[PDB]
Amino acid sequence: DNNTALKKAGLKVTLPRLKILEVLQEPDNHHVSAEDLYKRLIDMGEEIGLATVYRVLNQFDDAGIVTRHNFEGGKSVFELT
Amino acid sequence: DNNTALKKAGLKVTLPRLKILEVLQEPDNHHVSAEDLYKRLIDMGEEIGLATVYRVLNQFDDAGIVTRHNFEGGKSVFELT
Ligand SMILES: [Cl-]
Ligand SMILES: [Cl-]
Ligand SMILES: [Cl-]
Ligand SMILES: [Cl-]
Ligand SMILES: [Cl-]
Ligand SMILES: [Cl-]
Ligand SMILES: [Cl-]
Ligand SMILES: [Cl-]
Ligand SMILES: [Cl-]
Ligand SMILES: [Cl-]
Ligand SMILES: [Cl-]
Ligand SMILES: [Cl-]
Repeated sequence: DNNTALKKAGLKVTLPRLKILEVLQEPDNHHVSAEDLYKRLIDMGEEIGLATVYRVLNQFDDAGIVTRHNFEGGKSVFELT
Repeated sequence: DNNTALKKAGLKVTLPRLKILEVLQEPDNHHVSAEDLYKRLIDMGEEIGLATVYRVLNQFDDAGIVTRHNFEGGKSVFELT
């Protein structure tokens, strides 16, 4: 229940937050960059922009919903905590 | 005093942390991306890697030392809070 997950993390339920959570819950996207998560959203037929993806992920990090990893070469990925 | 800011923020004082705070305090770098901050450090003769810059900035975000902004196109800029 991602509605409950968002409430439990102190965030208003919105479509981008729900759809971003959904992608993070796909096996192939267990770890995902903001750019790849955006591409998956495009593939799904969503119209959620890349800045929104970044904003949501960074809010999720603050809320303790996701973990950020920073790799060599400035490449970054997110996963659910 | 940058040492105090770091200590009160709960972070060990290290040379990269101090150098990163110093770039953020330069008028021209009031707002800067990790990449641009890294470029400036290179210009200063520093040997701080890009992944370290990202890691330090994200720690600074969590400590409430910097504010993060996400612009159109996925551009991710920092400034001191
Ligand atoms: Cl898999
Ligand atoms: Cl697959
Ligand atoms: Cl696989
Ligand atoms: Cl998973
Ligand atoms: Cl894992
Ligand atoms: Cl990391
Ligand atoms: Cl690197
Ligand atoms: Cl893990
Ligand atoms: Cl100048
Ligand atoms: Cl100038
Ligand atoms: Cl300034
Ligand atoms: Cl590095």
